[PDB]
Amino acid sequence: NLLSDKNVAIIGGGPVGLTMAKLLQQNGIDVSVYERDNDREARIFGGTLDLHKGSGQEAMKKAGLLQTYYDLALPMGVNIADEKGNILSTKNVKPENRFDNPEINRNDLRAILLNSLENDTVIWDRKLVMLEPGKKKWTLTFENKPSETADLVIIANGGMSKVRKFVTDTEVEETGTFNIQADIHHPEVNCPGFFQLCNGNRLMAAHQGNLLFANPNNNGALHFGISFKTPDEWTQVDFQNRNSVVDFLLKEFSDWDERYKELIRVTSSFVGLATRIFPLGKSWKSKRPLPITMIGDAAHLMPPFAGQGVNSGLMDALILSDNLTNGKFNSIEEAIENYEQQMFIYGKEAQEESTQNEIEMFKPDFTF
Ligand SMILES: Cc1cc2c(cc1C)N(C[C@H](O)[C@H](O)[C@H](O)COP(=O)(O)OP(=O)(O)OC[C@H]1O[C@@H](n3cnc4c(N)ncnc43)[C@H](O)[C@@H]1O)c1[nH]c(=O)[nH]c(=O)c1N2
Ligand SMILES: CN1CCN(CCCN2c3ccccc3Sc3ccc(C(F)(F)F)cc32)CC1
Repeated sequence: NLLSDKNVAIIGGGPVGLTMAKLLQQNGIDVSVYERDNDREARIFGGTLDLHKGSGQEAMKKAGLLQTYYDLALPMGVNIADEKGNILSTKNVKPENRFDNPEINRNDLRAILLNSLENDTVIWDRKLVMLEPGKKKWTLTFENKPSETADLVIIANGGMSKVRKFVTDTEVEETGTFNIQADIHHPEVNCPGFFQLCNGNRLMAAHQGNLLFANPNNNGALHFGISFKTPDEWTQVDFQNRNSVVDFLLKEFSDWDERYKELIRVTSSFVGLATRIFPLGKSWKSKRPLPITMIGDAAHLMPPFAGQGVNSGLMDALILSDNLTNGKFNSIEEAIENYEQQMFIYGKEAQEESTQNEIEMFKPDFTF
């Protein structure tokens, strides 16, 4: 009843926005996703995602996609190593826990979600640049493309979103840590020592404030990340110049075993990213001119040290879609308010845990 003869615009087709769209569409809602990516073949850079029972997996189950996820996800164990390459502990996944949070490639998750939507639900090459509330509909302005209208706008376009001001004046913050990520293709050949160290498990190591994480099998590539407190001199490293990054990393990792150094020396290109947070604090704006809200990283971007990132976003989509379709609310505004009040609770909890882990993980003495 709330959305009958109305349409919904979701801004951003990340995992959270696409899940949003599926959950609305399967209830007969007219919904479009506007995604800035030029088309669906653009690869998504990054590590794997794990969906949790009761949150991310509950969104997939409601959508009819839980088995689809299971079929493309891998449970993976964890090895903790020290800087010398000694395995300090090894924890494999017991078979009764194979469904707790198996890891899925981000492109596979995207494909699962896109395949679940009706044709032309996602409108590619649509970068939203501005919103304007009319008498009853939002007008959406896109970069060099014709405008569109919607009764309800859901901001789902990630942590650096510039279209949040109708919802909140909160600004994204840097937390003081920095991340460098890279993929190694054919790792069994190109970083064989480190690949054997992982031994089919994820690997984590920490030494003198420098952290290293690796997944040796993300659809055949090894993905790794290195994190550290942002240096005071900084960004004096040009991530377009691999020689500049290799030089910086080899100094920081000078005391690490050569299996780690070879990882750095053979990487083709590096991606640098300051850690950021979009902090939940005082309430969002009340009495907005037309119905609008935010989900996912746009709502509560958070340091990736607690593993709660995408799962809290998928809970947003589950809660918001239920409120918009369960027939219990007298207005779209009230369904939104109910979602936001719930999400401020679990969102603040996740953000606190992420921020606490971050403080603790970068203390000079930290051990996993
Ligand atoms: C290094 C690192 C490591 C991890 C993680 C992050 C980082 C940086 N995370 C966090 C997790 O990946 C994150 O929570 C999700 O990607 C959030 O998904 P969203 O769909 O909200 O945003 P996401 O950023 O994925 O999607 C936003 C979409 O909007 C599009 N877009 C942006 N601006 C637009 C515009 N103006 N108009 C239209 N479209 C626009 C983008 O192209 C993109 O498709 C994580 N999480 C987790 O659960 N487990 C983990 O292990 C990790 N690990
Ligand atoms: C158990 N689980 C606890 C929480 N996460 C936090 C690390 C997330 N992540 C990361 C974090 C900061 C900077 C870069 C990266 S890339 C990356 C690569 C592999 C793994 C890896 F190791 F998971 F495969 C994890 C990460 C680590 C593993």
